[PDB]
Amino acid sequence: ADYQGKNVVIIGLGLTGLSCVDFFLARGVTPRVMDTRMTPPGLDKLPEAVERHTGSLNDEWLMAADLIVASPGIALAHPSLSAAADAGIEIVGDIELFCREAQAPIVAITGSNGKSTVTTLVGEMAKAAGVNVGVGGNIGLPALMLLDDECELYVLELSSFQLETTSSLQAVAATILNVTEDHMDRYPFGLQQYRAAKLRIYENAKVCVVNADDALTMPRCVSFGVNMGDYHLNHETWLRVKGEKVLNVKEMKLSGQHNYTNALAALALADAAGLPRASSLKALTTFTGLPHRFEVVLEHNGVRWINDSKATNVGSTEAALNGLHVDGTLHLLLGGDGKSADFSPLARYLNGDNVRLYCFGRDGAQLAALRPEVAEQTETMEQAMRLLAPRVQPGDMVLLSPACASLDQFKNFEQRGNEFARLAKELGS
Ligand SMILES: CCCCCOc1ccc2cc(S(=O)(=O)N[C@H](CCC(=O)O)C(=O)O)ccc2c1
Repeated sequence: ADYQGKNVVIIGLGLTGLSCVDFFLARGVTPRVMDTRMTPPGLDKLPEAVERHTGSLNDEWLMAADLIVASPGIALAHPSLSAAADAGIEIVGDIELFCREAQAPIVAITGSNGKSTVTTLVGEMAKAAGVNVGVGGNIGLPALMLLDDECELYVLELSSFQLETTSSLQAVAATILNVTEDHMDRYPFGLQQYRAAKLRIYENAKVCVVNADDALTMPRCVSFGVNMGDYHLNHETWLRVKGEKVLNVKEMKLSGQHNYTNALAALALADAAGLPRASSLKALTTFTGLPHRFEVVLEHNGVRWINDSKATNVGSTEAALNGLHVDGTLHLLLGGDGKSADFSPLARYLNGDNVRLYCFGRDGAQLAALRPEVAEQTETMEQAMRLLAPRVQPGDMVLLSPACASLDQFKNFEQRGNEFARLAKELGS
């Protein structure tokens, strides 16, 4: 696309907003940026020649623009963006800009849970194939920063928000791993609207990879599943493709059924992208996992401290608990911005005499209510931890898998995960 002479407005700073700014400057276009936050991240890294309006949106800027580039963090339903859409002003995201430029095939991955793992695995599978691959998007580097014509493959994680402003994506392989309640604060029309956003990822996709165990992930598409699907499991556990064994999961550093289904999805995607299977399977044996994604940060004195800060929704926390083995007592930490999510689904995993809940952040109270007889409620996570540490016995597990966003008290789930690791080392000895 050609943006010359166009009046461009970017909504939202941070790394993404900056990646968008650099995108236009390099192309000889000076955009204006606005952020509803008084001091958005990156503000000081923004070139002085770039006009900025913070602390709110500027409708005079918005209605005068030829192109509005909206951060996934602002809803198209916002009246200001809504008025501009009515006026016929074109609105896009960074992912849209990226798609219009990319000169390599794109593997697009989305889903309520497992997208970063799968996106990282496909990245890993391309590296083992000797493919110059750009991995990023909703994780790692913002898509616009991955743009290089020497790049031979792009692997992008895409959120429902990003997909909402994208229309030019023609993925060589795309998937929705699953759809479970999340982001309801941004989807006033319920689960189906949320799903509708994710389904956009299949539009123009050369191959669609669906989850045979989750009907919501379906728009033929190649499928993956536990007991069924083109890519499925076999029980010792094996990853099978159309009846043929391809990998005994004991060769994987990752465990858990959902991580095995992740392996199948990554494989299905890698295959569709033409990546050599041998090297893709090798990558499945070398990947160790993502930080904050069910990460043991300390295992000392018979006690495991696991950092699953990346569990920012009920489905995710549920994955950590379903089948979880604990010798003694599970001290589970929940809390933050639950985003109006129904927490009930967790309750069935919260019975027995070996559970303790330590609920904090904005929705702490609501989280304690799952089983008030075994729950404590503090304001912060550090209080929750200094509260549980004394009660930790050999055989116990301290699990931070909050089922919520951390944006209410933290910059991001990584900050919350890192604070948990520091505290655990402190109290774990
Ligand atoms: C100009 C508008 C600026 C709005 C604030 O900036 C934002 C940019 C991107 C976001 C992504 C998302 S998000 O929803 O895609 N990611 C959060 C991560 C939670 C956590 O890390 O604990 C979530 O999944 O709940 C939420 C809010 C965002 C706000």
